[PDB]
Amino acid sequence: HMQFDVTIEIPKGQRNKYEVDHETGRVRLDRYLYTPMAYPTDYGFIEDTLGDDGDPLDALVLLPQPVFPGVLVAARPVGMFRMVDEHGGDDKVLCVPAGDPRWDHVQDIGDVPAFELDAIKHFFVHYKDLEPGKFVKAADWVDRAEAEAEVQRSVERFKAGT
Amino acid sequence: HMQFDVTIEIPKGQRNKYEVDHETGRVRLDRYLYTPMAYPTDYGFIEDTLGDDGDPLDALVLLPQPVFPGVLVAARPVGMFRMVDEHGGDDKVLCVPAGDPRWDHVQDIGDVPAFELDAIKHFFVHYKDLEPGKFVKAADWVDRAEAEAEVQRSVERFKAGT
Amino acid sequence: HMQFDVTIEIPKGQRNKYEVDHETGRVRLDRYLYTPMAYPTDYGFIEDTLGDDGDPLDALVLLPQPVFPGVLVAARPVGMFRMVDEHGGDDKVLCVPAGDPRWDHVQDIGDVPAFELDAIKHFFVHYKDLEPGKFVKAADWVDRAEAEAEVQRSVERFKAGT
Amino acid sequence: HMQFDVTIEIPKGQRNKYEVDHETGRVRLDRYLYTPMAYPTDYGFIEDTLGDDGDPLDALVLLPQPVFPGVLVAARPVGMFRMVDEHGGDDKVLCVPAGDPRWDHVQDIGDVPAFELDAIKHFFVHYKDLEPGKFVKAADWVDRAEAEAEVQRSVERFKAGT
Amino acid sequence: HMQFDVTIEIPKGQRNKYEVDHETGRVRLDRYLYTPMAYPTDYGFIEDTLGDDGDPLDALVLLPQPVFPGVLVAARPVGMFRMVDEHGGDDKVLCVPAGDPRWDHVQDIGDVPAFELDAIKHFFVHYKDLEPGKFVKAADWVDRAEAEAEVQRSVERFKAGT
Amino acid sequence: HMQFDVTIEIPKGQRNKYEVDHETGRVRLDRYLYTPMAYPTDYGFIEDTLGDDGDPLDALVLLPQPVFPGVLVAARPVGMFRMVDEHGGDDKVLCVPAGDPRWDHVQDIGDVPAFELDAIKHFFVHYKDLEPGKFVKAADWVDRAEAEAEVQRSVERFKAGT
Ligand SMILES: [K+]
Ligand SMILES: [K+]
Ligand SMILES: [K+]
Ligand SMILES: [K+]
Ligand SMILES: [K+]
Ligand SMILES: [K+]
Ligand SMILES: [K+]
Ligand SMILES: [K+]
Ligand SMILES: [K+]
Ligand SMILES: [K+]
Ligand SMILES: [K+]
Ligand SMILES: [K+]
Repeated sequence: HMQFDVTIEIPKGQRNKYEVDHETGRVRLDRYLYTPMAYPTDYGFIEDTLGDDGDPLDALVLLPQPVFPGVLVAARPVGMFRMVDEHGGDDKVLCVPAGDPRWDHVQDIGDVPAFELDAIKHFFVHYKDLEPGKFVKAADWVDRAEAEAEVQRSVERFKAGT
Repeated sequence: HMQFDVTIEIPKGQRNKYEVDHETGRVRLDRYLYTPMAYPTDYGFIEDTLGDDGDPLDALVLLPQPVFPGVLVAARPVGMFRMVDEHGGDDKVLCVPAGDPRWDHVQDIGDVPAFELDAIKHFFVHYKDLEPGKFVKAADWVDRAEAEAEVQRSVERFKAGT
Repeated sequence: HMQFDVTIEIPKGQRNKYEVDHETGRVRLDRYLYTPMAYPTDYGFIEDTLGDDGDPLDALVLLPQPVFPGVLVAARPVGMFRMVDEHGGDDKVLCVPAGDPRWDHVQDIGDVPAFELDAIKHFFVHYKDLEPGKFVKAADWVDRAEAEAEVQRSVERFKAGT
Repeated sequence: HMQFDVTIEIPKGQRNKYEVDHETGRVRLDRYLYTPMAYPTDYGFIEDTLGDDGDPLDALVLLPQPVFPGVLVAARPVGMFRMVDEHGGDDKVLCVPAGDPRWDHVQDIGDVPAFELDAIKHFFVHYKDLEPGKFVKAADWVDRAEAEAEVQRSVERFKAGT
Repeated sequence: HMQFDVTIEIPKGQRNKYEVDHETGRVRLDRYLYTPMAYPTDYGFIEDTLGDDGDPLDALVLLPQPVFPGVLVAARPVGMFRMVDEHGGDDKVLCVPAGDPRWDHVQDIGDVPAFELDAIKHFFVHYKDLEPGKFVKAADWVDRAEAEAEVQRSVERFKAGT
Repeated sequence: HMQFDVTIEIPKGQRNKYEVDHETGRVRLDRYLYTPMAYPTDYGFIEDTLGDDGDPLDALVLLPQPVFPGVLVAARPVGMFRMVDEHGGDDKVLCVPAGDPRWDHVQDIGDVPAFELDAIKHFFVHYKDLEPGKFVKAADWVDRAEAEAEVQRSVERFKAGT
C-alpha cells in the first residue's frame, strides 16, 4: 500500500557523491569519495519528506539496472537502515520499484539476502573512514513497519512546513 | 525547411524506459523493459506539440553518438512510423539533426536503409511481448510529407491549448 | 556436485555476437545482430565438452556483474533451455557461479524467476527474426537433472575424441 | 579565497558538444564534433558570470572522475587559457575542486603539468579544424591572478545586469 | 571477392594505444596518446600479411559498434589511406565487414562520406603532434583496387617468409 | 633503470576479481567481491617473476586511463605495499609506466600523494572484510629500493625454476 517517489542522486557503482540541492533541484558534486568504495545500490531521497535535520529522508532502491542522477522512481519500502553519523541520525529507507511484479517477492527486510544487506552496511560503515571527523555508528536493519512509520512522520513534517 | 526541438528521453541501447513528466520536466523511470531488447535509436518527443491523447508527439532521432535523458536536439523529420498500441495511435516521427550537413543525404524515408527501419519496427512490435495486455499493431513507415503534416497538426493543437 | 568451466563469449547486454574459434581460442565477431536485442545473460560454452555438431555445449551464466569475452567462470548447472535452430538442436545449459554462497538458493530451474526465464526464451526466439533462413523453435526449459545428463554425454564425447 | 560554482556541460572524453541554454537551463546537443577529438577536461561555465558577449565565462575543471552534463561543482581558479575564435575572445578559466585537500598542491598555473596544459591547448586549437569558417587563435596560458581578475569583472557584469 | 581477417587492436573512441605483439599475440599498452584525440574507427592489422617493415599491414574497419582489443573481424577492403610517418610508409587499408549485407552499398572509396574520411585523415595527421620527433605526412586516400594490390603483395611477403 | 612487464588482471574501478591462470594464460573470474569496493588502481602481476608461494609478484600500476584484463604494460617500480593475508605475505609492487615522461616526477614512494596511498591501503585492508576466514594485516608502504630488491629476488627465483 505505501509508495512514494524517490529521486536517485547516485547510481549504483559510483565513487562520485552527487547530491540534489533541495532549494533549486540542481545536481551537485559534493565530493569524490576518499575511500576505494562505490555506492552499493542506487541512492537518493524521498520527495515530499522532511527529516528533523531539514533535509528529505534518504532512500536506497534495489534495481535491475541503475538510473542517472536526478531520475525519479516510484518505490515502496521494505525496511530501513538505521544509522548515525557525525551529525546524528541519518537513516535510509530501503525500497524496491512500486507496481513492478518482478519485485513482489520482496515485501519485508527478511526477503533481502544477507549478503546484500551486509554489503550495504559495510559501505556506510566504511566510506568515510579516510575523512577526518566523519564517521558512521549505531547501524542496523529494521523492518518495513518501522520504515513506514519513519516515512509517515517525515511526510507529516513536510506538510506542516507548507 | 521544417525543424523542431526533440527532447530525448531514452538513448539508443537502453533497456531502462525513461519518460519526461510533461507537467514538471522531471525524468522518471517508467519501467525496466520485460523483454531483452534495447531502444534502437535515441527516442523522445517533440517540444511544443500535443497529440490527441494529450501528450507530445513522439520522435526517433538518428545520431552518430547517443545523448543523455533530457537533452534537447534540433531536428528535422524524414518520415514517420505509424503504429497503434493498447491505447490507440502512438506514431513516431523519424528525424535527423537539423543544420548538420553530415545528414544532408537523408531527406526522406527512402534514404534510410531498410535494415535500420526494419530493426526499429521490430523493436516496437516486440518490446511489450511479455507485458500482459500491452501490444503494438498496424505498424508501417510513411514519408516525410506525411510526417510533417502530423507535426503541423500537433503544433496547432499545442497552440490552441495555450 | 557437478561443476565445470564456462568460457563467456558474450557479456549480458551485447548486440555484438562474439564467438570463440575452437581451433585457436581467438575471439571473433560473428556479426552485429540484426534485431534490436541484447544477450539477456552472459553467454558462452562449457570447456572440454563436445556436442553432436562438433562444437562445445552452450551455456548461460547468471551473474551479478558481466565479464569480458574470453573469461572463464567456474559454474554449476541449474537447468537447460532446449531449442532447435536452422541447424537442429542448440541447447543451452543455465548456470550459476560454483563455490559462491550467494547463489546457494538457486539449485534447480524452479529457483529462477519466470520473468528471467521468459526473457531468455524471448531472446532466442526472436533475435534472428530479421535474418533470412534462420530461426529458433521447439524451445522450453528443463531441470537440472536433465541438464547434467546433457553435460555428461558431452564430456564423454569430448574424451572419446582425444 | 576565490571560489564559485561551475556547471559542467561536457564531461572529459566527449565528442558530443553539449551546451546549457542560459535562458532555460536545459541541456542541448550543439553538435557532434567534426574532428576525432574529445574534451580534455570537464568543461562548462561559471554560474552568475557574464562575459562581454552576453554568455557566462567558460571554465575547465580538473577532476579525478568526470561528472554528467548539468552538474554543479564548487571550484577555484588556478589559471586561464586565453584564446580567440571566429567570434572574438573566448577564454577559459582553469579550475580545481574547492574545499578538497587533494588539490591543495595546485594553486597556480605552474602547478599543472605542461603535458596537460599542452593537451588542453591542442584540443582548442584543432577541434574546429574541419568546420568551415571556424577557428581558434591567439591562445596561451596565464596565471591565477589574471584569471581571478577576469572572473571578478564577469561577476560585476552579471550583477549590473540584474 | 577479396576478404581477410583483421585483428582489431584499438576500438573506436580510444585514447589508449594498444598493440598486439606479433611474436606472442599478447595485447600491450604502447602508450596513452599525448593529444586529446581518439581513434576514429576500430584499428588494427590484417592477419597473415607482412609489410616491408616486418609488421603486418594496418587496417581500419567501419562498424556499427566497436569490438574489444584482440578481436578478429572478417573484412573486405574498400580503399586505403596512404601516409608516411617518422619511419616511412605506414598505410592503412580501409575495410567493412565481409559477408554482411548492411555494408553492400560500400564497395569503393567514393562510397564513404567525405566527413568520415576527412576525420580519419585528421586523426593520423595530428595524433602525434605533441610527441617529439614523430609525425605523419604525405597522406591521402586511394581506391579499392590500389588497396587490394597492397594487400596482395603483403600476403605474398608473408607466404615467402614461411 | 629497472623495468619489467606487468600483466594487468583487474582494471581500476572493478568489483569483479579477475585472475590470470599462470599455467594457461587464460583470464578467469575468481569472484565478485563481497564488499562494496573497487580496485583503486590497475592491478596484476609482474611477468617472469616467482614469489615464494609459487605465483608471480603482484603489481599496482598508476595510469591516466585503465586497460583491459590481460594487457601488458611496461612499468617501473616506485615503492611497494607490504602486507600479509590469510596465506602469509602478499606484497604489491607499486609502478608507473616505463618510458613515459609524464611520470618522470614519480621516482619513489614519497612522490605519490598520501591520499592515493591511503586509499590503496584501505582497499586491501577492507575488501575481504565480509569473506569468512580471509583478512589482510601488517600492511605498510616501503620505498623503491626495497621494491627493487623484492623484484630482483623474484626474477632470480623465476630463472632458477627454468
Ligand atoms: K538525511
Ligand atoms: K573518518
Ligand atoms: K505519444
Ligand atoms: K503483451
Ligand atoms: K552449440
Ligand atoms: K528469420
Ligand atoms: K564564452
Ligand atoms: K576550420
Ligand atoms: K604498419
Ligand atoms: K610531433
Ligand atoms: K602474490
Ligand atoms: K573477513
